Amino acid sequence: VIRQKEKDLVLAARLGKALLERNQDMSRQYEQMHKELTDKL
Amino acid sequence: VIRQKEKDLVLAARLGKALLERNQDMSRQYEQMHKELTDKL
Repeated sequence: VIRQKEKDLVLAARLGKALLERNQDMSRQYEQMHKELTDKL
Repeated sequence: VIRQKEKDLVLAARLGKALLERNQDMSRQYEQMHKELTDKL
């Protein structure tokens, strides 16, 4: 059970960290093009 | 040891859920403001 929990925790942590990185990158895209549109306006 | 890993698994699952819903909501907000700013431009 312990090894199964280690595997599942590793998978969940990797998925969550990838979701953090996804949110941060898409927010960076957002801030960049938000600066672009704000500059154009 | 088992309880700590189970807690970490629950935390990772909740983190993934909250970040996936956050991803949907932030994408929605972003799409909305892109359309709005383009209209203003």
